[PDB]
Amino acid sequence: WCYEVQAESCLVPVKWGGNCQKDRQSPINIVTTKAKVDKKLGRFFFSGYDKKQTWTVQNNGHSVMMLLENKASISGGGLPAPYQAKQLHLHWSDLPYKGSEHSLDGEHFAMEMHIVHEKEKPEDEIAVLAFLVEAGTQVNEGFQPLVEALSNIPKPEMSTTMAESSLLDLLPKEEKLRHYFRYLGSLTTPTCDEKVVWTVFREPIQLHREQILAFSQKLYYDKEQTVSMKDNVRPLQQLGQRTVIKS
Ligand SMILES: COCCCNC(=O)c1cc(S(N)(=O)=O)cnc1Sc1ccccc1
Ligand SMILES: [Zn+2]
Repeated sequence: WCYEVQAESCLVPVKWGGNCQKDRQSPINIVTTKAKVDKKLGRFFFSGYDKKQTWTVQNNGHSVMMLLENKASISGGGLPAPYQAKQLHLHWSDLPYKGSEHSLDGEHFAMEMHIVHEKEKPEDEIAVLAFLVEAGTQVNEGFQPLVEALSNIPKPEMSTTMAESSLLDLLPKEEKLRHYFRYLGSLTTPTCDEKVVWTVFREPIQLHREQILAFSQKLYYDKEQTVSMKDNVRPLQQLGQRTVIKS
């Protein structure tokens, strides 16, 4: 399987297999005025998110990914149970208007960060937290260890160790995470299993444009380094019978 961009030089998204052609797929456009406010949707509680750890990050050929090894977890957020954190990864492009998987009222962001969690032992076995990323004038210092690590992992099957950092370092201030959207959907890469309760945070992370561009400048999808890693984004799927709600 591959993204559309890789085919312009494999199984493009409209041709994915598995559950990818089913009817409750992600990502989607969120029409914000149509997302009904829902009183059950409370703030999230983060556990282990503040902790400075040296994380390992890898280029897996589809993205860059940090292994979180159950070292953080979440509860609250309208979730039915606590979910343990497994891995963080990103989707991006190289334009201010074109790299998130979800869009808000039709606007795409320059990246989207997914923190994938799993129900602590059907439709909601997996909780993914999605954060939108846009340009700011300031270097986001919190993101610097990740950005710095990318030059050590240019090809797939490569991994490296980041300088000390916390998950919170990567995120908007916690008081700004109270507004979010929620819906039921799928993983956005094959086999696209329809098992995710999605959360998309309204408040975006701000990165320096060149911190964003550093993902496309340093990373490649292939050992031969012929295709820069960017536009690792699944096209939009239809909402269909589903509704989106918001806190
Ligand atoms: C982008 O890298 C693509 C490699 C394979 N896909 C995933 O890692 C993946 C993607 C998502 S996403 N794009 O947020 O929908 C969620 N979970 C997983 S892998 C996974 C699945 C279940 C539990 C832990 C990890
Ligand atoms: Zn993802």
